[PDB]
Amino acid sequence: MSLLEVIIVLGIIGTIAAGVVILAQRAFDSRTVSELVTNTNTIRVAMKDAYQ
Amino acid sequence: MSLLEVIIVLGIIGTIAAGVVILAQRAFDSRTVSELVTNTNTIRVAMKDAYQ
Repeated sequence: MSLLEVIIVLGIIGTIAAGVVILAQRAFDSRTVSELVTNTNTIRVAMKDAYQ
Repeated sequence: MSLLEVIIVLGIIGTIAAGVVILAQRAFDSRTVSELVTNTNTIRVAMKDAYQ
């Protein structure tokens, strides 16, 4: 209702947004790490079976 | 009309002026108290957010 209340609400919203920033970065890191593990294993198998 | 009448009128005017004195002091007190409540809440929120 009051401007001070909406200021507090906007501060809380900004805090949530910063948390979302951190979480998005961590999710990207996890996805890329899993992809790297899988692709390195695939490359290892392919190299073993390709230059025999 | 007569001088006695204007003396009575001036007395009434002075009484009203004194009442205005009291009311102005009370209005200042109320405004400052509300401002203090609001600003103390703002300071509390600001300290909680700033030094986390």
